[PDB]
Amino acid sequence: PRGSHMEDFVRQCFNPMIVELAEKAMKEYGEDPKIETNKFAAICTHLEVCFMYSDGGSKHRFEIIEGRDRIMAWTVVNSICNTTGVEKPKFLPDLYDYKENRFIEIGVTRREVHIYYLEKANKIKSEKTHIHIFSFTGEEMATKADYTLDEESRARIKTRLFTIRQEMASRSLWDSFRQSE
Ligand SMILES: O=C1NCCc2cccc(c2)OC/C=C\COc2cccc(c2)-c2nc1c(O)c(=O)[nH]2
Ligand SMILES: [Mn+2]
Ligand SMILES: [Mn+2]
Repeated sequence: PRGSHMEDFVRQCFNPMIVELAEKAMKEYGEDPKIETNKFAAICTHLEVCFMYSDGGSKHRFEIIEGRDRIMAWTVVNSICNTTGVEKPKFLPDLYDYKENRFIEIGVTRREVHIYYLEKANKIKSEKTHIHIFSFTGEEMATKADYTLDEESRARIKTRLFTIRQEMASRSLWDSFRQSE
């Protein structure tokens, strides 16, 4: 298969630490970034979005669950649950908001904004965990219209998503990413 050249953009566009974290996360599940480059980009973007989400809070407002070893990412959730008495989610979340004591599941969708929620709410029947979806076009959708974060932080988020979209369109690989889900 040799190289991919889209992974080159993925490496030149994202934080080196984010790239390494996404690479190790994909390799954990028997997937190759060198071939699944659209994946690679999707997991890198999800990682970055979760990171700006955690940064847009206060100081201890968010416990980051995504970007960890599966065993440790579960250990921290078990600790959170035995701490706050919150029922453990059936599926591993993304963040945990201490301020409002809820597991936030960050969704970075590619198709319609409604479809990602229609899938995520159906996946985790645990109605306690919160669900928040961002869009590449610049839209969003949260659970019970409770968007948790501010508005300028979320706006900076969607700005970053549209910047990544424009960068992908510059090198003419945008439809290849939109048609890979
Ligand atoms: O928590 C998560 N965990 C998934 C961890 C992972 C990383 C790499 C490879 C994997 C598993 O195995 C491959 C089979 C399918 C997965 O591929 C995609 C592709 C695009 C987005 C996501 C997953 C996505 N993952 C999560 C989210 O929370 C989320 O919003 N989106
Ligand atoms: Mn996740
Ligand atoms: Mn998620």
